[PDB]
Amino acid sequence: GDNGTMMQYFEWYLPNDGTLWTKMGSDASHLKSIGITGVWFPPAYKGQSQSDVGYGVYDMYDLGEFNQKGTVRTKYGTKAQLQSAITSLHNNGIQAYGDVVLNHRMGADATETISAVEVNPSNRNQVTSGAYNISAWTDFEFPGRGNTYSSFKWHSYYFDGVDWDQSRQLSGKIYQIQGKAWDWEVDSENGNYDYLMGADIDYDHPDVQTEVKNWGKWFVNTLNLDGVRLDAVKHIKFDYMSSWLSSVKSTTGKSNLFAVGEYWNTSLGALENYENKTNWSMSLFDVPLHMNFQAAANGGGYYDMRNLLNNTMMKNHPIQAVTFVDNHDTEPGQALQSWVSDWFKPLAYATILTRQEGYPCVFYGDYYGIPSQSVSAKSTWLDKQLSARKSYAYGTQHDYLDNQDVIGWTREGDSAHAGSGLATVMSDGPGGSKTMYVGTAHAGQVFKDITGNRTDTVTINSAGNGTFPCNGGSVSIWVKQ
Ligand SMILES: C[C@H]1O[C@H](O[C@H]2[C@H](O)[C@@H](O)[C@@H](O)O[C@@H]2CO)[C@H](O)[C@@H](O)[C@@H]1N[C@H]1C=C(CO)[C@@H](O[C@H]2O[C@H](CO)[C@@H](O[C@H]3O[C@H](C)[C@@H](N[C@H]4C=C(CO)[C@@H](O)[C@H](O)[C@H]4O)[C@H](O)[C@H]3O)[C@H](O)[C@H]2O)[C@H](O)[C@H]1O
Ligand SMILES: OC[C@H]1O[C@H](O[C@H]2[C@H](O)[C@@H](O)[C@@H](O)O[C@@H]2CO)[C@H](O)[C@@H](O)[C@@H]1O
Ligand SMILES: OC[C@H]1O[C@@H](O)[C@H](O)[C@@H](O)[C@@H]1O
Ligand SMILES: OC[C@H]1O[C@H](O)[C@H](O)[C@@H](O)[C@@H]1O
Ligand SMILES: OC[C@H]1O[C@H](O)[C@H](O)[C@@H](O)[C@@H]1O
Ligand SMILES: [Ca+2]
Ligand SMILES: [Ca+2]
Ligand SMILES: [Ca+2]
Ligand code: NA
Repeated sequence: GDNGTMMQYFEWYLPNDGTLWTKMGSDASHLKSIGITGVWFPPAYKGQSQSDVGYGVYDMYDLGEFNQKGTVRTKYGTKAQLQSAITSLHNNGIQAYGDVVLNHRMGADATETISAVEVNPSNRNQVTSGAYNISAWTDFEFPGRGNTYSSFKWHSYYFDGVDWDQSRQLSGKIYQIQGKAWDWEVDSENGNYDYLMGADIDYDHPDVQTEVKNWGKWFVNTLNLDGVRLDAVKHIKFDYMSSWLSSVKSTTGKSNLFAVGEYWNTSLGALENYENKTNWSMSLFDVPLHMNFQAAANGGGYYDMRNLLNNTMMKNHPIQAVTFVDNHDTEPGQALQSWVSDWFKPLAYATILTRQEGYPCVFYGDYYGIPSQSVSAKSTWLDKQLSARKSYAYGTQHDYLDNQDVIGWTREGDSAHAGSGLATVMSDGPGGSKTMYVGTAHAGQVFKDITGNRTDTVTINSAGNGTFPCNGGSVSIWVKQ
């Protein structure tokens, strides 16, 4: 009955030095000590170059094992290093979740000359040219792997489209391969959002349907995975992704394989439509809660803190909510830049770590810092919040989201976790106090601030109430001294 806590074990700007798998393995016992129970590791297969973060997917059967793209290792290291790291996580009781990129492929071995039409980038259902022959990056043969594990080769007729004609080099185009149709259902932004980048996989094609299930089975088996992080699920045929997840569970013996999808949309309704169309079979990153954390941070005291959880997965669908403050895309300089400022970050982490709703995900970029962007490591204060979650965030919750600035909640504690119970209080503005119910069983106990932000103590009265303060623009988490 211990709380679960995920860590995203990478950030965008890590050096291309083939050390991440070695570090992850060495970190396992430390991650266990701070309460991390699952690790999301980056795309572990060969990208279009050695330095690829992993999203520019070339060969999903090359886990840093084959001489392809001028390298054996990936950015992160070798197959054997990743396997050793997962053995070390499992030796420490930590789940391993592999990033799974199924939308597209990049770094084709060869061009193919194929018939295509242009479509409106704002309305991909609208054809805007006659048919003509383009030079497309659609031929994937993987000669460096030489058919090891899989003889499957990719050609144009397994893709729906590309955004580049190597023969004409025109910018701002999207090409639909002749005879192909955008997959459905996908997100309807730009009319049909199947196409994102690269060579867009055709999930209408039955050879592709079979092959990508076969790959999924091989990947989970090969690395003995507990779960998957599914990339760009709003751009992949909804009913196929649902079928893919059922198939891998059934074939790998991983009947309860954990799945969290990235459906990047700021409106809850989009995430609810996805869950509806995939039978509520997977969790989703709580993108709306991340936007709420950004709006509060960016409001400089004037945000209404009563609204912090509104229109979120965490409030509305907590079983399926993977809550986060920042990720590799929201960090400075990246594609979804929407960074939660240092001052607010502890309030955001206290929200996801001490509440009963959601599966929180700690960002590597927050814990260990982002030196290339002058982002300080936050591990010193994160370790105290993670202690709050590991040891104290148990039992019945009472919410006091009843002030524009000062909000809080309590956990009563449960018998399985000795000394458990807490009161979280926080302000986006001036400091304040909240009288909150931690439980009559705490009557006469003295509470301290496990964050160390406050050095005063709080005595629980006989009615099970304390008056819990915080500093301005700060959080305190009150536990039994
Ligand atoms: C980053 C997220 O993008 C999408 O988000 C959209 C929203 O959906 C939309 O509503 C609105 O908010 O705009 C957003 C930004 O566009 C997407 O929905 C979401 O799933 C994405 N996060 C995921 C997905 C991916 C992709 O798998 C990850 O993306 C990251 O890695 C990308 C690939 O390296 C990188 O893309 C940039 O670089 C590539 C190289 C380039 N592609 C061209 C280049 C080549 C070969 O070099 C050829 O293949 C073609 O000519 C081109 O397609 C892109 O043009 C460029 O954008 C991306 O920056 C990076 O974020 C992401 O990490 C996941 O978490
Ligand atoms: O932390 C390991 C834990 O992860 C998953 O449990 C999730 C669950 O699926 C979600 O619905 C939500 O409540 O968060 C849980 C994590 O606390 C795995 O399914 C589970 O087996 C595993 O122990
Ligand atoms: O150092 C320059 C900037 O770095 C960003 O990542 C921060 O959020 C800013 O508040 C800061 O001013
Ligand atoms: O929003 C556009 C979508 O409308 C419909 O559902 C069509 O079946 C689909 O092919 C199309 O892309
Ligand atoms: O959303 C606008 C900007 O808001 C904040 O300043 C964020 O730190 C930055 O990442 C984002 O780009
Ligand atoms: Ca697609
Ligand atoms: Ca199609
Ligand atoms: Ca406020
Ligand atoms: Na497609």
